[PDB]
Amino acid sequence: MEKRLDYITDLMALGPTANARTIQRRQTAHRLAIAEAWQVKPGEKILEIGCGQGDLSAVLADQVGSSGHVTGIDIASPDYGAPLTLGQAWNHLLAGPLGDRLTVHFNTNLSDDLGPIADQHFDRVVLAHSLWYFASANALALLFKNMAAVCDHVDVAEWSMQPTALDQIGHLQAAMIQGLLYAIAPSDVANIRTLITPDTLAQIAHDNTWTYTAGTIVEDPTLDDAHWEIATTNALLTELKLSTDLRDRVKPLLEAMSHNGTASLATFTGRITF
Amino acid sequence: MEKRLDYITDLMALGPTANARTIQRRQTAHRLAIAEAWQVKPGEKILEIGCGQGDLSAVLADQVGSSGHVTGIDIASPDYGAPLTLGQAWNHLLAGPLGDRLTVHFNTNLSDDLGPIADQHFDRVVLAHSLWYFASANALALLFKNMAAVCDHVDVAEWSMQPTALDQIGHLQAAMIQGLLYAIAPSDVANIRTLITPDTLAQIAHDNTWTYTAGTIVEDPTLDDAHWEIATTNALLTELKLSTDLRDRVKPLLEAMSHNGTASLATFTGRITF
Ligand SMILES: [Cl-]
Repeated sequence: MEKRLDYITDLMALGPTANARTIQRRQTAHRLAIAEAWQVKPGEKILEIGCGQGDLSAVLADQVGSSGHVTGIDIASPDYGAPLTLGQAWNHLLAGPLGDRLTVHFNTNLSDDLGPIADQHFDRVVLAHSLWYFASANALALLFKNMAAVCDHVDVAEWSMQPTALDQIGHLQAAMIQGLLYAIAPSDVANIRTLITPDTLAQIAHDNTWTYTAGTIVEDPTLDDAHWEIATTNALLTELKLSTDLRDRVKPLLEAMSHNGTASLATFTGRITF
Repeated sequence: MEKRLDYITDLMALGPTANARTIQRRQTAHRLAIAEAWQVKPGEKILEIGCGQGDLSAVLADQVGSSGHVTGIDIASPDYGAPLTLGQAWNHLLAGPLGDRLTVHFNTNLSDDLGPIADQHFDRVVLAHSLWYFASANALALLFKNMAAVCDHVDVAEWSMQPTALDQIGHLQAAMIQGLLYAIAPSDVANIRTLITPDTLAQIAHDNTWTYTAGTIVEDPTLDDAHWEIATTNALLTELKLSTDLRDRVKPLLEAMSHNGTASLATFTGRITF
C-alpha cells in the first residue's frame, strides 16, 4: 500500500462495477513488481509488445519519468474491449498526467516489419504476459530477431508453470488444457496459443546465438487472472468445434481444475541479450 | 490391517533385483491401505477388475479368510510381464497359503463377454487403479450396469487429480498429457485412456439411480508410480504417431513437467451402491 501504487492505479480508466478499482490495483501492483524485477530506471525509452489497455505502459511511464518515453504496440484494434475499449483506456492515459510520455500503435504487428517504430532505438523492449499469445515459438523468435534492430535486449515476464502453492494448480490446468487443445487443433477462437517457458526462451536463444538470463520470480496469487482463465477454459470447451469424444475426454480435466484452487501462478522474468 | 504387511509381502513371487522386496512391500502396503478404506469383511466373495499380478488380490484373500473368495480379471496374457510374468506371479499365489481363496481369468474383458463369471454372485466388485484404462466413461458405466445384476456395490480406488503436495504435480501432468494424447492418437501401448474422477462416478450414479459415497483418501507419495508414469509420458512422444507440430508443442510441456516433482498422487476411494 504505497502512495505510488494508489497514484498509478488512479490514473487508469475504470469500468463501473463494484470491484473495478480493487481489481485494477492488483493488476497495477503486479506491473510495478515486474518493473522492479527488470530494474527499469528513470530516463529510459521503452517499447512494449502486447500493451493491451496499458496497465504496464502506465507503470513504465511513471517509472521512466518526464524525460522517458514508453511506446505500446498491440495487434488489437482500439475498438476492442468492454466495458472500456482499448482506445478508451489509452485516450484516458493520453489525456492525463503521463500522457506526454506515452504513444500507442494498435493494429500493429512488428514481426511483419518495424513500420511505426521503423527508425527508432529503445533502451529496452519489454513483453509482460503476451508470450502465451504467440502463434508458435518460432513466431516469438522472429519477433525477437526483428527487435535486435531497435535494441540490444528484450526483457520478458510470463506465468510460470511451476506452481509455488497448491491453490495455483487450477490456473496451471487452465493453461495446459488451452495449450494442448490449440496444439491438437488450432482455432481463431483461442486465447492462449503457445505455452512458452524459460526453457523455450533458452532454446530460442541457443538457436539464434543469443543469451537468455533468468531473473527473479514475481508472486501475485491474489490476481484475478486464475479465475478468469479457469472460466475461459470452461467457456472454450463449449465454444470450440470439438468431437463429442474429445469434449467428453476433456471433461474430467475440467472437474479436477474446479477443485485445484483459484490463486494465480507465480510469474517468471528474464532477458534475451542479442 | 497393516499388521499383515510382511506376511502378505512374503507370499509374493519377487523378480531378481536387490530391492524387489522393498518395492513389493510398498505396493502391498498401498493395497492394504485401500482394503482398509473399503472395509473388507471375513467371508466375502469379491470380484476384482484389473488384478494385474495380484498385489491387491492377495491382500483381499488374506482379509476375507478361508470362508471368502477372490476372483481376479485381467485383460492381459499369462505370459505378460518382465522380469516376472503375470502367470508366474499368479501360479505362485495359487500354489501357496492363499491359493484356495483365489481365481484368475487372464485375457478377460467383461465388457465384451460376461461368460467367464456366468451364474456367479459376489458381495462386491472392486477396481483399484484400473479405472483409467477404460475405453471411455460410458464403457465404465455400462460395466457397472452389468455388475448391478450380480453384486450389492462396487468399490473403487484411483489416483486423485487433486495434488496434496507440490511434488505430486508432475504425476498429475503426466496423467493429463497422456489423457489428451489418447483422445487424438490412441495406441494399444497406451494404458491411461480415459481419466475418471469422483465427479465422473457421482454422475454415473446419478444417471442410473445409484448412490456414490466418497470414501477416505489414501496418501502414498513414496510409491514409484509417479516416476514410471512421468517416464511413460516422455516416451509416448516417441511411440505415438503424432504430427510434427503437436510433437513440438508437447515437447516443452514435458520439460515443464520435469520441474514439478516426482512424488505419487493421493488415491481417492469410494463406493457405488446399486
Ligand atoms: Cl513402489
